[PDB]
Amino acid sequence: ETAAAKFERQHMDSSTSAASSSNYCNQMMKSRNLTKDRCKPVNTFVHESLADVQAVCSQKNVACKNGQTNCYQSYSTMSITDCRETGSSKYPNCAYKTTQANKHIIVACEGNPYVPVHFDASV
Ligand SMILES: *CC(=O)NCCNc1cccc2c(S(=O)(=O)O)cccc12
Repeated sequence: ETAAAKFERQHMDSSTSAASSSNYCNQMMKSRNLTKDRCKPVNTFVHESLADVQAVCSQKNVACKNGQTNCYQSYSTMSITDCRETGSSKYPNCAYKTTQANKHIIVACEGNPYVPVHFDASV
């Protein structure tokens, strides 16, 4: 899987404007294969068009949590869904808490075309 493709699979959900219900994370973590060999503990889904996320690579340049400088913060807020494993979750029965919000996203960009390869965080 290419870096750009892995990002898309793990973070893009342009089919919905926002998480429907509390079971959104349980379904999405499963269908995007994030519960295949381990319960990925934390994951953020972005509900905006691929083009709008891609555009962030031309927005505000900031440092990445790791100190690298190829991160960008979106000018505007975006619809996101935070998925976090519950204190009780255990493989293979992965359980998640869903939290919908509108925040600015921060992504790491690379290549050419210069596209998002990692979801750094949101604010
Ligand atoms: C959710 C997600 O963004 N998946 C893309 C694959 N994971 C990933 C890509 C690039 C960097 C990176 C880092 S790092 O700290 O910049 O090295 C850490 C964890 C995952 C990724």
